[PDB]
Amino acid sequence: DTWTGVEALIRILQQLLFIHFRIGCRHSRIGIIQQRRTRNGASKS
Amino acid sequence: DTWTGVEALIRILQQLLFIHFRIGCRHSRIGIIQQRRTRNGASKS
Repeated sequence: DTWTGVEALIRILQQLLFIHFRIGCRHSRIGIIQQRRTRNGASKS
Repeated sequence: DTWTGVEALIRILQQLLFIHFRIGCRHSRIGIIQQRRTRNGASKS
C-alpha cells in the first residue's frame, strides 16, 4: 500500500476536487430543465 | 483547510511520487560522474 496508497490518493483527491468545482462552483440543474419547483409553496390554484 | 487541505494534498502526493519514480526507478548518479568510489574498500596502493 506504500505507493498504491498514494497514487490512488493522488487521484482520489484530484477526483473529488474535480467534482466540488463542477458541482459546487458550477453544478448543473439536472432535473428542473425549465420548470421552477412551484416556488417554495404557493398553495395550489 | 477544507479544499486547501486537499488541493495541496492532491499535489503533495503527486509531487512525492514524481520523485520516487525519478529517484527510485531512475535516480541520477549526481556526484560520481565517471569515478567509482574506490570500490567498497580495496586498501590504498
